[PDB]
Amino acid sequence: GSSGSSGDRCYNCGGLDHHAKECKLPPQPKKCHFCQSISHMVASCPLKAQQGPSAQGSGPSSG
Ligand SMILES: [Zn+2]
Ligand SMILES: [Zn+2]
Repeated sequence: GSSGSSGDRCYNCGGLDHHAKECKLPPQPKKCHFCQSISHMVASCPLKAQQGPSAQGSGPSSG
């Protein structure tokens, strides 16, 4: 049917043309927008820069 979004724009400066990600400006001092790690930021977040391009089954288990 006819569905859409309320309007998702760059939650940093307010750019509609570009996306928050593409945006260049520095990310607000808010909490990490990756792992909700209020401690560190998304710029330092280690997980973000995870090492290992290998994406062939990652320990397939439950619980
Ligand atoms: Zn922006
Ligand atoms: Zn993080």
